[PDB]
Amino acid sequence: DKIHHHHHHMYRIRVFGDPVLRKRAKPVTKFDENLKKTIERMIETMYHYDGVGLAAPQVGISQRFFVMDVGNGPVAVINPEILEIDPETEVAEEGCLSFPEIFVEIERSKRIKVKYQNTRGEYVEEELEGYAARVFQHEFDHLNGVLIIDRISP
Repeated sequence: DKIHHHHHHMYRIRVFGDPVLRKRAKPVTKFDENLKKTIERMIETMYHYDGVGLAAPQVGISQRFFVMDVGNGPVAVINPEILEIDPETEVAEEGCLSFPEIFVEIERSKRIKVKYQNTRGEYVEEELEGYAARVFQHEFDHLNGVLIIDRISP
């Protein structure tokens, strides 16, 4: 291609094939200004690519955090844990900024109980369902090196 737009400040999104997407992310331990700035860049990047979720590995950082926006504004999730998963599930089509133009159908629990920290290290615990629950699981999967293609529904 003969013309290009160089982006700065926001992150470059890693594409399937980059092994950082398969490496199990490590937990965040430092809750400082840098983590905050990173979260801001994560949100900038997510919105810029029109995504609803973006996990650290997708920007080359194998740490356990991601951001997401399921319609209520951006939520920063650090060191998440999925405490409970409803046995009831639902299948829907899911894409991924790291897989340009690939969409597959994936079964996800309808409701989950999660626990995570905010940028100040404080814990938050909450119940999520429907779309919110789906996006959370999808982004959570990234932290364990799991991608949508590992979950195609039969």
